[PDB]
Amino acid sequence: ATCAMYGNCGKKSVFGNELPCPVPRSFEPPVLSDETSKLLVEVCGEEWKEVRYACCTKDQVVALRDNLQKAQPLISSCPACLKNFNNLFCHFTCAADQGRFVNITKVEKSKEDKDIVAELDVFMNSSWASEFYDSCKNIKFSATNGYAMDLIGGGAKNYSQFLKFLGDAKPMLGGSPFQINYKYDLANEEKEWQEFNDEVYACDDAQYKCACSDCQESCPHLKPLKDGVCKVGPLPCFSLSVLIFYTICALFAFMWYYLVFESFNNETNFFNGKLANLFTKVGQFSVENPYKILITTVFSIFVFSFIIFQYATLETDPINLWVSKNSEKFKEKEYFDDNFGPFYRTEQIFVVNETGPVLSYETLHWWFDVENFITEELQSSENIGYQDLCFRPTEDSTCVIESFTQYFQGALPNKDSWKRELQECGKFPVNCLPTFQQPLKTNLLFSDDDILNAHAFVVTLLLTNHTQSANRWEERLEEYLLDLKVPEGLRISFNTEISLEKELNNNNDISTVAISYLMMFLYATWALRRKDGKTRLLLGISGLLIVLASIVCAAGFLTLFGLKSTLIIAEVIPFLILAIGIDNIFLITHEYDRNCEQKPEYSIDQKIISAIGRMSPSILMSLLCQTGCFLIAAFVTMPAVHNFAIYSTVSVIFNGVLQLTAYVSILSLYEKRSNYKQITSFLKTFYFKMLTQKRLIIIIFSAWFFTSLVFLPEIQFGLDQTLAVPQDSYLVDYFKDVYSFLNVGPPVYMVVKNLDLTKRQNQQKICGKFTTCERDSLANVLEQERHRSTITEPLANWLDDYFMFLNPQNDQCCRLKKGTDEVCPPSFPSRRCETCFQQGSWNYNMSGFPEGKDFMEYLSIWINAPSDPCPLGGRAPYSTALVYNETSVSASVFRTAHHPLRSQKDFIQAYSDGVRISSSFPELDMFAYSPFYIFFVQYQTLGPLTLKLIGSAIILIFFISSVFLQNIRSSFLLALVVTMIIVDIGALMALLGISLNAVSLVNLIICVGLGVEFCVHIVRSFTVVPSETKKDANSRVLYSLNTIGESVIKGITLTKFIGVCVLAFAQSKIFDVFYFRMWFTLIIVAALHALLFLPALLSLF
Ligand SMILES: C[C@@H]1CC[C@@]2(OC1)O[C@H]1C[C@H]3[C@@H]4CC=C5C[C@@H](OCCC(CO[C@H]6O[C@H](CO)[C@@H](O[C@H]7O[C@H](CO)[C@@H](O)[C@H](O)[C@H]7O)[C@H](O)[C@H]6O)CO[C@H]6O[C@H](CO)[C@@H](O[C@H]7O[C@H](CO)[C@@H](O)[C@H](O)[C@H]7O)[C@H](O)[C@H]6O)CC[C@]5(C)[C@H]4CC[C@]3(C)[C@H]1[C@@H]2C
Ligand SMILES: CC(C)CCC[C@@H](C)[C@H]1CC[C@H]2[C@@H]3CC=C4C[C@@H](OC(=O)CCC(=O)O)CC[C@]4(C)[C@H]3CC[C@]12C
Ligand SMILES: CC(C)CCC[C@@H](C)[C@H]1CC[C@H]2[C@@H]3CC=C4C[C@@H](OC(=O)CCC(=O)O)CC[C@]4(C)[C@H]3CC[C@]12C
Ligand SMILES: CC(C)[C@@H](C)/C=C/[C@@H](C)[C@H]1CC[C@H]2C3=CC=C4C[C@@H](O)CC[C@]4(C)[C@H]3CC[C@]12C
Ligand SMILES: *[C@@H]1O[C@H](CO)[C@@H](O[C@@H]2O[C@H](CO)[C@@H](O)[C@H](O)[C@H]2NC(C)=O)[C@H](O)[C@H]1NC(C)=O
Ligand SMILES: *[C@@H]1O[C@H](CO)[C@@H](O[C@@H]2O[C@H](CO)[C@@H](O)[C@H](O)[C@H]2NC(C)=O)[C@H](O)[C@H]1NC(C)=O
Ligand SMILES: *[C@@H]1O[C@H](CO)[C@@H](O[C@@H]2O[C@H](CO)[C@@H](O)[C@H](O)[C@H]2NC(C)=O)[C@H](O)[C@H]1NC(C)=O
Ligand SMILES: *[C@@H]1O[C@H](CO)[C@@H](O[C@@H]2O[C@H](CO)[C@@H](O)[C@H](O)[C@H]2NC(C)=O)[C@H](O)[C@H]1NC(C)=O
Repeated sequence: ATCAMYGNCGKKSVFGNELPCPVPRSFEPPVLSDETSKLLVEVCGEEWKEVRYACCTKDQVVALRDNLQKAQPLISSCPACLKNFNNLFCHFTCAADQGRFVNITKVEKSKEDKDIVAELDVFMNSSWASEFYDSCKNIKFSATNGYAMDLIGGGAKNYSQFLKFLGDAKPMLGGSPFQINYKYDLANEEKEWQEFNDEVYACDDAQYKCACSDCQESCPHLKPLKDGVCKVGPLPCFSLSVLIFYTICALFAFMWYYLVFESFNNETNFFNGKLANLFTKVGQFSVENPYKILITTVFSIFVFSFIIFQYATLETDPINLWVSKNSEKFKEKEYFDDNFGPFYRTEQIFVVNETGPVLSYETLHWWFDVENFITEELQSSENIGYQDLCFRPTEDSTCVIESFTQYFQGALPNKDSWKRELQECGKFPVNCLPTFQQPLKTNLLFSDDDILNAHAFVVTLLLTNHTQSANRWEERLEEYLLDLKVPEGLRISFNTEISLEKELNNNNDISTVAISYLMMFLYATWALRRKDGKTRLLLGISGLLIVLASIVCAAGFLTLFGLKSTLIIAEVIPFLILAIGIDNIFLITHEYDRNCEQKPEYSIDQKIISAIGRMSPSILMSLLCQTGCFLIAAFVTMPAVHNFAIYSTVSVIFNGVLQLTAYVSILSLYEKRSNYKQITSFLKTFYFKMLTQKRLIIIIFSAWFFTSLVFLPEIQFGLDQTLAVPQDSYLVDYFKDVYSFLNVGPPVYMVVKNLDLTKRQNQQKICGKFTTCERDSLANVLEQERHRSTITEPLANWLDDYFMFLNPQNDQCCRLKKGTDEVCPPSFPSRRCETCFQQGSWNYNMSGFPEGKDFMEYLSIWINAPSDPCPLGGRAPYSTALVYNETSVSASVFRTAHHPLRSQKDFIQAYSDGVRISSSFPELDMFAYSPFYIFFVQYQTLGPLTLKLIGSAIILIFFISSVFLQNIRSSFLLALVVTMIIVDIGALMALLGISLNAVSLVNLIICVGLGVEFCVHIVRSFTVVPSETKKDANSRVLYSLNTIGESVIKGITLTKFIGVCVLAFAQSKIFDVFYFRMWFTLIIVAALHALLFLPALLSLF
């Protein structure tokens, strides 16, 4: 047909490539020969089997075939790109209608005085070019670690300039000998020349499908964007729901403006009475035999104090007092540890220049002399150094130090060229290798990639020895770094593996405990004095000693079963039990004084027993409400706070028994012997007058509750690490640095279990680099979940490395002695061994990959490869990432990483991604594991949990109140007040900055217990009244306050005030933030509700 090009007339210059001979557009080439037809179908494709009058000869096709092989390896990953590439250069040289879309701009003379072409012009549809560029745009070269466009396209980012590179005349560098120009626009009104248009194949094509790694389109777009996790609008979703609820509530109010029990009572009444007879009998038994029960108490406490002193007194460590040993994250940790070995122990050192850069010859010279000392000649007491515990990648390899010193291999560089050398090594780590032969990322070494302007560099040391010997060395390193004399301006902050455990069990706040104890003995004596001003010091002493006998009994009774209490939480029980324990002393003693005031016919023995039998249900309900609240708080699974609820539950029970039995006897003896002679309101009228405004108080307090129900969703989550460690420690500085100067994240592992990996079906579920495999494979999904999730850094797939290792192109990798299956020795650099797979036995669509028994035959030589000849050896990188027994690969690990994680909110968000992603593969047994996951397993279900525990506690309070008060209406009011205190404190939790942990969730569950003590006494007096008193509501409530109101203010109210105040001053901030602000806000909030609100509500019950 019409050909503008045909045949070769000779080379343009000596040794130059032969150039084709130009021909007129009317030239008609003869019919093709038999050999040409065979070549065209093979070299180009079967689609050319029909062409008769081609425009190319035998020399042209063989030359074309030779040239095409040049670029075949680069673009062989994606068959679509390869198919398109061949088509463009096949039609351009052999298409019958070559002249239709080809024009000769310039023709030059050859050596043989025969004209040859020097420049050419072609025209094609822009759609064709756009598709062609798209197919080969995202091809990735295995060895270059970058897009293949750099090698073939020269980094071209536009389709227009991509063809330009191909058309560039660069014969010296192997380019096209003659310039080629491509036109993307042609208004061919004349239509003399026809534009070049032909079929275009994209990676999505079924026939020419390409892997996800090759092109974006083939990757899984099945990424349903999870929604609803965050808030909606400018306010939280729940708050908007509440706000509309108030609006509709107001509209209803606007419309308002315009406009058998007897059987239960009898049974309960008999039950209530039976308790009174039971309790008075106990008092008679105790009072009638004072010495008998006093000797037993003294003897018993000595028996129990013996157990705690020697038999059992233990503490714990971070992984035993903050993680439940039954959770799923701890069953996974044990499995990973058993097979793939425990994670490395990590020591980190930060060298920080607060202002300005760090790297200077003075600082660099100084550090080189203190990093060659830690890692070479520290020699802990047992003469074990870092060289006996450090992590060695192989059997014989210098162990890993992740420091910038490794760029120079521990050789102090010269004073002149150190700046340029460091920049070059950082910019291109491949050109600056450490002694253990692996590139060091600049993010793991410096705060920022600028290097020279970095504010701090990080030194990491890895210990693969977990015996107690490694602990001994870390003691020496901790001591060495503390006393190190850094230059002026610089700073150091480090965290050895054992630093956390040492500092947690270091705070000793027992001094302040003895001060709170001293204050309450002072106050108790003052508040227990007689109406005449006389003081009874002995009674006050018994109050303090009686509570101690409860704590010691609990710590001795409970330690028998094997419970261990933490040092941190063993300093909090004394305040809690004493605040609750001493409450019943004043009520019994004070009420006893009243009985002496009137009706003195009874004697001391008869008066006290009457005092005990009268408020016994009031005391009994306090004990039963201080064990349900604590027992419900024992459902928290953190061992540190689960043992705190069990320890307090037993202490409260023992304190009650040792008060209605042992203190009653003591009181009788003290009063009988003393034989006191029979005894012969500012700020109240003002307060009493205030209660006259029933509606003003209710409206104000009601508004406070409702405005505090739209701030609950503003409460944060998580416990800050800096709080736990005591102040002035070296870990407060460290945790501050990790949040600002570290640019790497924990290395999440993706363990896969019970997978065959020997049948081709299973391998396709982890493929990430081949075409015929599944699209939802593990490698493809994890590749896509890198722009939206927290797991960003690339995945280390050992299965794709294994198959690449068998590639015949990498001949050196899989050398096998010819004629045998034995491995070619490394000392055999001769033609005595060949590749495992021949040229035609390996294809990118898994046509000849190992299967069945053959899979484990070659896996035993890849995982033992030296890795020196070619980088695809597997002995060094993936030695410990497999658990195989020459018949299966039962387990395996794929390593990834998170991003910096610079906050407590990112730690919780990251943990969610690990759980979310591990549940995206229903066909696998995958589970992700990172070192920090076990410590954040509580916040996943802390939302529903806190509602259930608090909701359960309020329900329990209502149930017991109805049984004792014998009045449903009164009980409901008490439950309504208690739930009003909890909500109010919850909103104040957001403002004060307290978060929601398992430590501040138990504190909020025992607030209902403490919040019922204030109100239970007021409510009961309202229900039960003397006959002489009027039955009108105002009279009864006024009667109640005048009777038991004083004891609440001088007792339950003020006593807790003294205890909490002392707890504010402490070294650890965990006591100041959680156990003080929570228990100090409760008293103020509960005091207002109990005194100002509750009587107003009762009067209008
Ligand atoms: C909080 C902390 C922080 C995080 C942390 O813990 C927690 O995380 C933890 C995780 C840890 C690492 C994990 C596991 C290893 C493997 C081991 O590794 C064997 C060493 C070999 C590694 O081989 C290959 O390593 C990579 C694959 O593994 C390959 O890269 C890619 O692999 C995939 C691509 O396919 C994709 O994944 C990516 O594209 C890319 O990743 C890489 O290219 C290739 O080198 C070294 O091989 C050499 O072999 C010959 C020498 O022997 C050399 O030959 C020569 O001989 C003379 C030399 O004498 C010369 O001068 C001649 O000129 C020359 O001819 C030859 O050139 C050279 O290759 C070395 C230790 C290390 C790094 C650990 C260190 C410590 C951590 C970073 C911890 C760390 C502390
Ligand atoms: C009741 C009182 C005494 C508090 C008890 C719990 C604390 C000791 C917890 C609360 C949050 C924990 C921290 C949460 C996050 C991390 C990151 C994580 O760091 C790792 O690299 C993992 C180390 C490992 O796997 O052991 C574990 C340590 C640390 C600081 C934890 C140490 C122990 C902390 C401070
Ligand atoms: C009768 C009781 C239940 C009322 C008083 C409950 C309070 C203890 C408040 C104070 C702050 C509230 C929390 C503030 C924020 C949220 C939003 C949301 O938190 C989540 O993390 C949702 C997702 C998840 O559960 O992981 C679910 C409710 C929760 C935990 C709230 C539950 C109820 C809390 C604990
Ligand atoms: C591997 C890198 C260096 C990249 C840039 C090189 C690719 C080579 C192998 C490719 C790119 C474009 C190809 C190319 C361009 C155009 C022509 C004109 C033609 O009618 C015969 C084939 C010929 C001569 C081929 C030869 C092989 C070339 C030059
Ligand atoms: C830490 O950074 C500060 C700020 O750059 C350094 O202080 C400067 O040091 C240079 C010489 O290195 C002096 O010329 C400047 O006068 C210093 N002050 C300022 C404000 O720039 C300090 O040297 C750095 N630390 C160390 C150990 O050198
Ligand atoms: C951790 O290091 C210690 C000390 O090097 C190892 O224990 C030593 O083992 C050698 C070899 O059996 C003995 O000769 C030494 O006497 C041991 N020293 C001590 C102090 O016990 C220990 O084996 C290492 N742990 C691991 C898991 O490799
Ligand atoms: C893709 O996989 C096939 C599977 O065998 C490879 O081999 C081809 O198999 C088909 C089976 O119908 C034959 O028709 C082809 O002739 C085979 N290809 C040959 C002999 O080259 C194939 O090589 C793989 N690669 C592709 C399709 O590009
Ligand atoms: C080699 O390991 C494989 C693990 O895949 C063993 O085969 C499995 O063993 C477990 C435990 O007994 C069984 O529950 C599985 O049914 C076995 N078959 C599988 C997982 O396909 C195999 O027995 C081991 N070989 C030897 C000699 O111990």
